[PDB]
Amino acid sequence: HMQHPSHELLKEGFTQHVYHKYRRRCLNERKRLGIGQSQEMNTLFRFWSFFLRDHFNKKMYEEFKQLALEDAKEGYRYGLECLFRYYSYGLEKKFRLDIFKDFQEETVKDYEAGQLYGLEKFWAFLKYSKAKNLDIDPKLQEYLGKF
Ligand SMILES: CN1CN([C@@H]2O[C@H](COP(=O)(O)OP(=O)(O)OP(=O)(O)O)[C@@H](O)[C@H]2O)c2nc(N)[nH]c(=O)c21
Repeated sequence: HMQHPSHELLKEGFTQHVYHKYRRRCLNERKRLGIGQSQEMNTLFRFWSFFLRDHFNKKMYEEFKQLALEDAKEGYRYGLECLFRYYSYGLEKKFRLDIFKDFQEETVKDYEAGQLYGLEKFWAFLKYSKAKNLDIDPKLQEYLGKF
């Protein structure tokens, strides 16, 4: 009875009706309380991080990425941490060429912002994934070399 919506939606479990109401409440809280001030919004970031690993959808991924980056620019990094976990674990489970390009792009940005959370997640993807013949950004290769 006390199931959080994100827990219900992540069960083998997702319906549009439950997700619509949940997403709307989270976004409304982010708008009212402010970026980085809503713990409900944090549960939505976490939901996306896991849900997209098994049920990718382009528009949901794009919203996740956009809001995670907006939060991170203001200094609130949980969304982006969730996004890097999605990249590293999600692309290991099923490689996606377009999403991998985004993974490289956001890792480069994160490293150039003086963070290493993203770079470690990219390194981890390379250590765990069976993907071969990756076309890795030569600047990212330099960053990984020092890691
Ligand atoms: C199980 N893990 C762990 N991991 C990433 O790998 C990095 C190092 O964590 P770890 O591999 O769990 O350390 P590990 O040596 O296994 O733990 P321990 O030394 O206690 O035995 C973390 O950035 C973490 O997010 C992973 N990354 C991907 N893509 N897939 C995975 O299954 C895993």
